Amino acid sequence: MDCSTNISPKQGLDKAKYFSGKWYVTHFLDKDPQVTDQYCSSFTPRESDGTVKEALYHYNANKKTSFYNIGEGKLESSGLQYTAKYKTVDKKKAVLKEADEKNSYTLTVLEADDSSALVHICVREGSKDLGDVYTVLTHQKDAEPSAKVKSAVTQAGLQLSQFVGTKDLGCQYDDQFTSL
Ligand code: HEM
Repeated sequence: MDCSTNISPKQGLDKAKYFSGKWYVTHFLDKDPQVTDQYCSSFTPRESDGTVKEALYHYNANKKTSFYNIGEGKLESSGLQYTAKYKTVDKKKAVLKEADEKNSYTLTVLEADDSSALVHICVREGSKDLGDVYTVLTHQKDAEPSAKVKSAVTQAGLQLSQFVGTKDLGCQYDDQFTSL
């Protein structure tokens, strides 16, 4: 299901609060009703001199499988957003497949504070949208998102009741992979 185009970079968020530690997705919203599988995800985003690089993990809770990626792209000047190319790696961060240059994802930060964040991610494989997901993030696994981030969900036009909560899914994480 095609990504929403009504996402725009925000000015005025604090990037130091976003590019810090690791994030766990506590709640996710894929409006596509054709999907069945639910995921857990964690990632650790960094920024140096305008380049964003991040280590990413997905766990398919239905299939009990996982995959790992490293993304890299430029920090937008217009707001807290970046469009990254991604390679596939193993749990030891060895490269399994270099990036497919036709593929990218755009991550747009909607809110970020010391405990929590809200982001939107659209993954594109050339002219096909793999899909988009809104993710509520916290630094601690299974934590409660802040009031400020919960407000951002509403103010994005969304309802938190519609998100899937990951704390009940039986997630397996790889915390060594996302560690500092
Ligand atoms: C719980 C949250 C998330 C859900 C439900 C989700 C869902 C998915 C699904 C269904 C796929 C396709 C898997 C496959 O069939 O190969 C996927 C791939 C991908 N996701 Fe997510 N995702 C989540 C979080 C994230 C985050 C936080 C990022 C970026 C920081 C992200 C980036 C990507 C990328 C780049 C791919 C392509 C990977 C590859 O083909 O190697 N996703 N995700």
